Amino acid sequence: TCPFYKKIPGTGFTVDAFQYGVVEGCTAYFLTHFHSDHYAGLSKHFTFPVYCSEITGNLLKNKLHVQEQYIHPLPLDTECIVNGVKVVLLDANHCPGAVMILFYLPNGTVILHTGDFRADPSMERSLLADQKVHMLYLDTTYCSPEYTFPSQQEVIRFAINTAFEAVTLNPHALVVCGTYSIGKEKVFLAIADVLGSKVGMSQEKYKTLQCLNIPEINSLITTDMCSSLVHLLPMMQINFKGLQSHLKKCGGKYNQILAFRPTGWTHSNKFTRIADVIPQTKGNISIYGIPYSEHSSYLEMKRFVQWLKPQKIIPTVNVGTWKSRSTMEKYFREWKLEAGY
Ligand code: NI
Repeated sequence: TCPFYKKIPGTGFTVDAFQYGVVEGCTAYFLTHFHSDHYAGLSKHFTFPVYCSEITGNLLKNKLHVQEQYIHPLPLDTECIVNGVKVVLLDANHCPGAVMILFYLPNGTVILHTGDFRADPSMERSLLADQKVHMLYLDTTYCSPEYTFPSQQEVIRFAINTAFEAVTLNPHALVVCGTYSIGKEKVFLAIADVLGSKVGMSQEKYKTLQCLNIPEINSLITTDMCSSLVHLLPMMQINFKGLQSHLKKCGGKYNQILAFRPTGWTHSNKFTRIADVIPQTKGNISIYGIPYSEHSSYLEMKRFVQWLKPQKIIPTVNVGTWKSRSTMEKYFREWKLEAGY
């Protein structure tokens, strides 16, 4: 049964609620982004109206085969009317196609659902600036002060510099990047751009990237692995056994692998700076864990909320334990007392 924190009161709407069968009273189903924990349940047999971004709509049609007549894509930053309720989709700074959703209830209440997001000061100048928000449904993934990580830009600087140095020392090294979902495309695209290579990948993954409206993509990716020196593999194969095996398959073209695992947070963050990150090495294989996040750090989250000043916060992540819930509620109170709302 659908939990309360996926329901929008005073509407017929749910958010990211496709795994519960027919939700009683739901007249439209919103989907914030194409990640499996959120889309779980959608297929070609779905016959209710789904409302989402253009990019999420492309993925629904091509990857899950949802029928076109049930896909309702909306433009960003534009006031739209859905079943008699004004809504606006905003960029969530998460994966491609990811949105937050502003709902303007018929009684005057205004709700923001963040979906999954990485808060940024740029959001303080969207259509959020223009009215008060009463209730916030918040991505609380890293809602604890131990979660610090660098900017995306510092992480890509590290990755480009490391790859360029390694391949310039050894023109026979191959770079491998792990993936298991959309998101974090800048990692492998930035490395390929510095090396003057296209990214090589499976046909399934190529199909997925072709749905993303990324400019000049035919220029950056390919299914011809033999022509590429940056290869994308499943995240599960990013280990010494999986990489040894892949290196065999390249037929003696390469004699070394440098690999990247973009994680979110890992406790090496508490102590070590990005500049100081070192790989795990075995023989001619090195594996770098890099803290590339698509969710808010604790500080980014706190800045957003203290700027928005919502009357009520509803967490959407870490809600399954009493200790987690109590911890987040204590931070929300601190923030409110410090800022004065
Ligand atoms: Ni997500």
